[PDB]
Amino acid sequence: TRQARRLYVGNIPFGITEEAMMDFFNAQMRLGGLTQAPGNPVLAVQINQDKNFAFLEFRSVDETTQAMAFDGIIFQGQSLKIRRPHDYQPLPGMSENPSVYVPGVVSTVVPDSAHKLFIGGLPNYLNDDQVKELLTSFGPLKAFNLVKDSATGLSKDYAFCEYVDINVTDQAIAGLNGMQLGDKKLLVQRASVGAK
RNA sequence: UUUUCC
Repeated sequence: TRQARRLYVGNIPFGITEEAMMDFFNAQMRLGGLTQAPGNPVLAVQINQDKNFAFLEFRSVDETTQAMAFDGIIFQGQSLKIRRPHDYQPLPGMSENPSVYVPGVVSTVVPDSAHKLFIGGLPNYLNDDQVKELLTSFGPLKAFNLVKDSATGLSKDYAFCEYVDINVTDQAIAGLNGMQLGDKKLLVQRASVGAK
């Protein structure tokens, strides 16, 4: 069951320790009401600092599945990218999708879709949390990801998002498209317009 | 200025 008891966590804060990450996830699991017993659901964390990802190992298949609901949670300003291991395949009797919804957690999986938005020209000093806040001002988000350099972790100055209410899409465009900030000017438009 | 092991 081990492949079904581990998760990839990407975009982790620079310099974070394995025990700091374990404490964070154990606390979040209990605060969200996802822990299915006394004691810690997360048994171990293994971090690769050079490449900036971690793998979490859980005591339970079901608690592993519930933890998928934390995808996008902000940790020291960064959107944690929670994913299955690539060699995971659902088991018999187990369900692969989370039973729960953690309030305020915004998924990082933003599928191409009608009202998926592109936001370009962002100031380079804004982190995942601040950019998400910029967009949440117009309405609650269904999904969001700020694109970062895979080696340095620095922002690439563009993001994608999807609002819960499809009608907020045009309000966010009207509020943000063409806004000038120094050298740069925001481009905010449905991502299909400028995609390849 | 179209999301990264054992």
